[PDB]
Amino acid sequence: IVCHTTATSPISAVTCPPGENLCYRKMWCDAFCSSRGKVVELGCAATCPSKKPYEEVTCCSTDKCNPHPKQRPG
Repeated sequence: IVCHTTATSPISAVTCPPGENLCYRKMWCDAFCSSRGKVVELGCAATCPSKKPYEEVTCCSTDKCNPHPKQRPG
């Protein structure tokens, strides 16, 4: 119960796994930064181990912090 956005696809608030709040947000620019941007990771995987820099990354835990624009209305 925390991130209410992505995290393994479009998700739906899920909030990734347990951890009891927080959601490791990663990805955003696939890797081709060829525009758009709907292929992220922000899905938590414990207690946001931080991971690495690469493309995009972060770490929140205040209700959410891993959304994503564009997306798909279906």
